[PDB]
Amino acid sequence: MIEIKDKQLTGLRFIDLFAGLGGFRLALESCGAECVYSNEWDKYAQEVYEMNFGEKPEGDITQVNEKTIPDHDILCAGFPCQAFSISGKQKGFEDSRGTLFFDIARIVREKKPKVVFMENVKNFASHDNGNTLEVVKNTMNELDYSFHAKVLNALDYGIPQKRENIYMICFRNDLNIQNFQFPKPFELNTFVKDLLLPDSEVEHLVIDRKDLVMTNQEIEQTTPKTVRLGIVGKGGQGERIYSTRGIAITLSAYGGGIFAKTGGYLVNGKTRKLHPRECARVMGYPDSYKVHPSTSQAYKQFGNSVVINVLQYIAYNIGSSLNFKPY
DNA sequence: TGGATGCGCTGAC
DNA sequence: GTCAGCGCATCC
Ligand SMILES: Nc1ncnc2c1ncn2[C@@H]1O[C@H](CSCC[C@H](N)C(=O)O)[C@@H](O)[C@H]1O
Repeated sequence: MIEIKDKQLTGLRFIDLFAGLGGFRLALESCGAECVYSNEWDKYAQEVYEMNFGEKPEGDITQVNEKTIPDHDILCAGFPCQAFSISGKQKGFEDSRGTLFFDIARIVREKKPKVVFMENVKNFASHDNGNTLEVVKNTMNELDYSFHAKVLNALDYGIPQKRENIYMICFRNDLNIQNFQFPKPFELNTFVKDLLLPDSEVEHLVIDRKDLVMTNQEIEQTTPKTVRLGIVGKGGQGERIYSTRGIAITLSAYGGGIFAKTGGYLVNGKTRKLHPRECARVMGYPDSYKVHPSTSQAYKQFGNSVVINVLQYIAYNIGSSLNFKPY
């Protein structure tokens, strides 16, 4: 994450729904905002959350009475994506994990915050011929909010990862916010090899598979794209090896393959997946963030998370728009 | 809501 | 045809 000198969100209160690692909390707090409520039902996510913020998030949002939720100015929610991701079965709203948005609508309808800041996977924008996004748009609209949605790639915001996600910013209508803008892309100057830990700390991640098939030549020049160098097995998910001179592939929560949830990388002649701390860095998390003691749970959490830097630039722009109140 | 890995199919070229 | 995906079902 980056440093924010102008705390655009000072004095504002927000809630952290589907909290996970608290990515939205880090981003909004760096802008001066105050978290007044968090909700996360996963046991291990709750532990790492408390480990970093000192509070245990409330469980199952579907069982929480929205009237009990504290007053807040900004509602943050990176809701479940398994049902909309290009990597899943795309059952969408028909999935028991695909209807969490209506819980968000329920909370908004009752708490009516100034802003609703949501995030989901790229395919969310195309799912069901665009009907899924349309439904969220109309729901927000009839809830009396404006709807700003756009898919941003983390590689355009200083993070070496081709992670694309849809960001949806909603302003209450009575606020007449007419100058909100998604952050503009800038040149990437950080690559995977810049975030890697020393070899001595990741030796245990070195995999020597005799079915490795290097398909491409290593590149000596850094590039803002993923560069596949080879595969193992059939080259499916978690079976692809990339260059550390390029950018990382999207970190995943339930990913499979020998290089599960991170992808494989060529590092000083050996192939290995990423270390939880490297996943943290690829997601824009500061080294001060405490990862979960279970590497398995940490991989799942970072793969489910958000890119801090991207949320910071957005949060900053949300605050800039809310603070523009000329006579 | 364990940890691990082989997998298959969709989306966007 | 190329290839990447906050995934999936199964195994222990
Ligand atoms: N019914 C429910 N109640 C509360 N939390 C839920 C939930 N269904 C899913 N979740 C939580 O929703 C999260 C979605 S992924 C969001 C991660 C978050 N942005 C962070 O930065 O890491 C998961 O952690 C999941 O456990």
